[PDB]
Amino acid sequence: GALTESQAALVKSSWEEFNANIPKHTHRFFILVLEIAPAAKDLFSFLKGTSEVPQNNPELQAHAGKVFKLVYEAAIQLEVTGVVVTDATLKNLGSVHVSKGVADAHFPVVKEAILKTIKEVVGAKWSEELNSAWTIAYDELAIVIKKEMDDAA
Ligand code: HEM
Ligand SMILES: [F-]
Repeated sequence: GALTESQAALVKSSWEEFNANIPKHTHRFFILVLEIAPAAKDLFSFLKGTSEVPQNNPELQAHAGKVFKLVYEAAIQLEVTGVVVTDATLKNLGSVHVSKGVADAHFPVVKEAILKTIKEVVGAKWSEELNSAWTIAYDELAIVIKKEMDDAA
């Protein structure tokens, strides 16, 4: 699809709609994770020892917001520039995933949980042209993190 001026306009618009409700969209995002894969729960310090996903845990919210911001920035950078740029942050990201016991096969888990989360966030505006656009941007960003984990291990 590329990333036409018209596709980019569509991701920006849909991310703005996401940030508009962090405690919701972030606790949703963790449940769609634990639905696609239950075991994933022992990984998270703030989920260990718990039974249910905490709803007002700042550690949890801060964590999940950073996740989506990073996917959106990726999409604009693709329409302007044509690419996703790897910086210090993405590199330290890769380290911390490895410490915590995260692998590649975990990533379609978190993608589906993010497409499903954005299809839920935009509702009737949803178009092929938009699904195509977030898919392009996540795939493009995951390519870059997975790269950095492999490197931290
Ligand atoms: C493009 C996709 C992804 C992005 C942008 C991303 C981003 C991040 C960030 C920014 C942090 C640190 C947050 C903090 O310091 O507060 C983090 C931590 C973590 N991530 Fe990810 N992530 C991605 C995919 C995944 C996947 C597939 C998994 C596996 C289930 C995962 C598991 C974790 C865990 C266990 C931690 C440590 C949390 C701790 O115990 O406190 N991430 N991730
Ligand atoms: F994460």
